[PDB]
Amino acid sequence: EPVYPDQLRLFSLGQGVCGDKYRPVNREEAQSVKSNIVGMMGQWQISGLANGWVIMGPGYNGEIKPGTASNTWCYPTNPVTGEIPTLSALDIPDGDEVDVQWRLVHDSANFIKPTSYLAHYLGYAWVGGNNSQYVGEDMDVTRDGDGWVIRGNNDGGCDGYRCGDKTAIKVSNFAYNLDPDSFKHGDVTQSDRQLVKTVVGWAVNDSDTPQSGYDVTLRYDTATNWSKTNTYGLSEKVTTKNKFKWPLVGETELSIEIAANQSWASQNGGSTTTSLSQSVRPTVPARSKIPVKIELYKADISYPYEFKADVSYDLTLSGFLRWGGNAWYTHPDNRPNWNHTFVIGPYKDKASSIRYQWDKRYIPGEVKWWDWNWTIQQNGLSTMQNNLARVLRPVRAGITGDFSAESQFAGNIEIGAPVPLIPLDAQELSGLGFNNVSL
Amino acid sequence: EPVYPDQLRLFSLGQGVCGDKYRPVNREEAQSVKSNIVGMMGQWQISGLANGWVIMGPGYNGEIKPGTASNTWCYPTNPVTGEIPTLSALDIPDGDEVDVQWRLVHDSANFIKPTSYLAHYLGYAWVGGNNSQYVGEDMDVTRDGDGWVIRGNNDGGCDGYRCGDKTAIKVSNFAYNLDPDSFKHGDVTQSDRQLVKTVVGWAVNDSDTPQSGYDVTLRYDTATNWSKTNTYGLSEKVTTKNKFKWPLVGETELSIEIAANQSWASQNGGSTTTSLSQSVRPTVPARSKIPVKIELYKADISYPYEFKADVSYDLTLSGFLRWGGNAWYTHPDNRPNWNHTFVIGPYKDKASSIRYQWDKRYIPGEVKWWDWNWTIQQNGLSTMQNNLARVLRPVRAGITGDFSAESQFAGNIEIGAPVPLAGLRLEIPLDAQELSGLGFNNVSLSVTPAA
Repeated sequence: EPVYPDQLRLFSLGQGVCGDKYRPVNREEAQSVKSNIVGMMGQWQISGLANGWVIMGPGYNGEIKPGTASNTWCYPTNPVTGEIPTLSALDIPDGDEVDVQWRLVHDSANFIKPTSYLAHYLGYAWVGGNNSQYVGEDMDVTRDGDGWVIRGNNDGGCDGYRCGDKTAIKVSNFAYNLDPDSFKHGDVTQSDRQLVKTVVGWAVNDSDTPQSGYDVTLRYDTATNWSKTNTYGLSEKVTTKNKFKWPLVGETELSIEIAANQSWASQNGGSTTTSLSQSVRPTVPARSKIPVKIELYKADISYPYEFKADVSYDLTLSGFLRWGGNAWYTHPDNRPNWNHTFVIGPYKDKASSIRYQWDKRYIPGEVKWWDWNWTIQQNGLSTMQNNLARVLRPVRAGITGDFSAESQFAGNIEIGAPVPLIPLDAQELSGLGFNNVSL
Repeated sequence: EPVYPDQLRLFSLGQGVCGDKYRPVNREEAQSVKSNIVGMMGQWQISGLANGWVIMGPGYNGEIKPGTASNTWCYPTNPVTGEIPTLSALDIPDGDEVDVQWRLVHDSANFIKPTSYLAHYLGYAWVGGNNSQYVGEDMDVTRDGDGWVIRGNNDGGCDGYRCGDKTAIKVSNFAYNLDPDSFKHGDVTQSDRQLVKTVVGWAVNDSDTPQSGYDVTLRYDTATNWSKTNTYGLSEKVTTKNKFKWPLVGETELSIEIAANQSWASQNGGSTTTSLSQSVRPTVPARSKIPVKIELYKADISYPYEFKADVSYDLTLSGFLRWGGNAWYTHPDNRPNWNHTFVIGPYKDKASSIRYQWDKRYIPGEVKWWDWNWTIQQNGLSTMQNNLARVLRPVRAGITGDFSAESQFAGNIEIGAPVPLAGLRLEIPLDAQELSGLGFNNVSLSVTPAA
């Protein structure tokens, strides 16, 4: 009886009080899904469990201990069972688009068989070629437009009513979303940090009185030169949903942002300079001075990279629905020719989402496409779980190439031990890479 | 004025209703930290924002759209400001424990300088060596038992009152927690799922009535064995808080778990035998046969592995507190010699948590150790945020070796379409001896009515 974290719900209704149809999560259940519960809480949040127990936020190391809270972690009295497992991503090596698609679509155990069986369980007829007795075998896969069509070989003869009407499965509308968090890197070569300029001087306090509460601020322009190569052509189509700053490898600081909604192959380099402003607040005793210092650096890196691009696509099933046994919610018996498309990947809408339909299967008002409860009666809960798990298995494509950067930046305005009682040659700092160094 | 995600608080008090001292997040704020809010929500969770907007769970692709929710994402009417930023990990290459420790405590920009400056801002006197004017410089790094000491070089004479009393920073009590989710793997050395045998035959229905009330069930035992290596000796002290299952790689569905509170280096292999059974409830018409096929597979896999172990340690600062300028809440003026240990890593208690003391800084009853507000008035908010972010910056050590696994498993039971003959009868030969020598034991195909 494993709790599903995605069904946990937090309520703020007093000690051990839950929303209708919910009951409080106990200490044991909380422990089994500790990482998931804590990852839904604020830093110093403290939330209630069953029977005078409490779970603390990530700031408190997520400790489960006795105590009181006016808010409560809760779980459905009648949870939804048999969630679809999320298997691990199917990694596909980098290459040209047509080659990455090819790999995926001719994959019998990972693609053809699960998508054929999906169609078969829904009630689609004759999902298999004439050269075999089993579903998802003897399956022709054909390039067609921007997509691919999988369909039982229809050559020769066959037995069974309307066996010539083989169902087809079209996969189309491929999209590739680069996930920054998947960032790997090869052997790091060029990786050094060199101090170029170390500015010095004094901050003098003459007035007979200890001096403090004055900032010796600094401002200047940093710089970052970067580039990168794309080993293959898939990169021409991959984008990233959100703009992100290129990651920080080694000690060489970087100020690079990858723009979202823009080809990865169209973002191969850049150059930026930003007006920063280090700061410091001294406390120099009466009639004394202090040694101030500001260091300037020049660093650069070079390393082969790799991100993961999440592959998504539309799955379109067309063929006729079997007499006296199909999953369409009206359960038609006149063998209608049917078309449905599921979006395999990010959620677009209810009609095209297996996971939405699956998880709402026990809400009558919601069943307007497939009757997933019927697939379970017919084929067993675990059988459907496994099939859907494989149909919905995240596919990932590698995005490779070489990277190389360079940046100049200042350090902290450090101030040292005072002594009983600062020049900025712009032409010098200009030629060092630091322009507009107005301290 | 940025919204701080870890201050958001979900309330279930009705449409647009927040708890005392909180008010509804608005669409604008929620978009700016969208990924963070969505990652705190259940799959198909839907929660209200201000002014008729709603934010949706990761099931719904984290969409912000019009709607009405009885639960509301909320945010302090009076938020705690200037949070300590959270820098990206400092990553240390795998190695023996000493080397890893060495790389850390001899890292000037990333360790020596930030821990020195922290000692300095807290008010510890003489945090620097005699051969420099600046704090954190000319700093002697010395091995001291199981830990390390950082302290300004005191060679010779120096100018200043009690200048000979250099402040010491001692790092001790390291711990290395393996983060399951940091898993990454090299190019798969060996990989393949091999068909070793296919069981084929027929299931027959002899009666004159269509039959669909019986299960055809396969059951069998399969061994799964696995082993791993640990490149270095740091692993002999690495552990994970909670047990976890070994990441799935390739199609080789494996059932392996690393136990908690047990050294990584002590879990290098194992074998499990599981009794598995799968079934089908075929409908077969009067006087007909259905083909049946069960494919059996051998799966083996190999690859270099690498996790990250989050590195934690105690930071003990010892020296005297300066006159007319120290951070201790009482603000002693008699230069008392002070000793204080911070835990750098997972929280243990209020007293030793910079992150806790910082975020609570504006609550007068919570100020029982250091006065972080004073450090802000003396040095500026940004100066402190940047120093503290440096000292709390996540330190991760790589944990490596090789992984290799081996299993056997059956594919699903597959049935074809009914053929007329020229309560279900099976004609599917099974050789116990051959199957056993193939790794499949106690193998049986059964026909029985199910419930």
